[PDB]
Amino acid sequence: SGAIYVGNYRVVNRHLATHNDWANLVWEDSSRDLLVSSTTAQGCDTIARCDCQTGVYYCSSRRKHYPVSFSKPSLIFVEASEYYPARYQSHLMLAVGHSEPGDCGGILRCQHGVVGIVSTGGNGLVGFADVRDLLWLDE
Ligand SMILES: NC(=O)[C@H]1CCCN(C(=O)Cc2ccc(F)c(F)c2Br)C1
Ligand SMILES: [Zn+2]
Repeated sequence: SGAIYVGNYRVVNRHLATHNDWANLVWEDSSRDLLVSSTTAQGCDTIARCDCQTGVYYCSSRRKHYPVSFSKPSLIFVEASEYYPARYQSHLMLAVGHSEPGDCGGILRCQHGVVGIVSTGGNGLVGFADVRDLLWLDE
């Protein structure tokens, strides 16, 4: 689990969004596994607007942060799960690192701010949903 709180927005994995997230919906995209809802309190996070390919992410299954080298946001095949049919997920960045079910929502950050959140994993890989192109989160 996990979320990004920026301005008056909360960014979460679409498959983990709550009844409250859907009742306060701003935008969602099933092909990206993202959902953004509105908040009454001002957020704690700031968003990176960069092309970094290295960063540090939080891994809840190890209660630890790990450094990673990750690919540019791209279209990647994701096998069927109880949350989605087999499909191509867009704006996804892969890296070698630990992840297991429960790790979605962990934040990836570079020196410029928040880059994205854990969205996929397995086999010694971890996938992050990029949020750097969502310029409206800042305004
Ligand atoms: N973005 C998706 O389609 C997600 C939806 C939930 C299910 N997805 C997973 O990847 C679950 C998973 C499996 C094995 C792992 F080792 C792991 F870390 C994770 Br997270 C795809
Ligand atoms: Zn950066």
